Amino acid sequence: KLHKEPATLIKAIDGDTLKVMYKGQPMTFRLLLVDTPETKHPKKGVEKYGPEASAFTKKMLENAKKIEVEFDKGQRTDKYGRGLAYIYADGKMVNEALVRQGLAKVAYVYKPNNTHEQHLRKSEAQAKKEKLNIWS
Repeated sequence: KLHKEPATLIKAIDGDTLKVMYKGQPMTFRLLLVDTPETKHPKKGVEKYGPEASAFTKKMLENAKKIEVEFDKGQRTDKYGRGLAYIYADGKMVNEALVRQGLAKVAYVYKPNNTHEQHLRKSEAQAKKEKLNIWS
């Protein structure tokens, strides 16, 4: 059973990565299950819809009253020390909002961190069917 925990925005870094104050410490979070185009991609740098994905996550988190983090049932950090979570702005899941707008694809999924996988896949199918952004 997953639960939401409160957090405080520090700074949105990219479409898929946000720095947040969690249990009293600054920590970088990577959004579970989604791949956004990147503005600071390691080899590629600035990719198409990268700035759009970045602005969308930024606006959503910065304008929220309440930001919450929800860990999945598996590992809670990746190999770079980033928290792996679903992030909610005023009760809306950011991870889902991105996929629903055609600003992210559903990532390759690693069990047991796959709880909302079906839900995200459905939004992705909708965004493809609507030909939004990445899908047009």
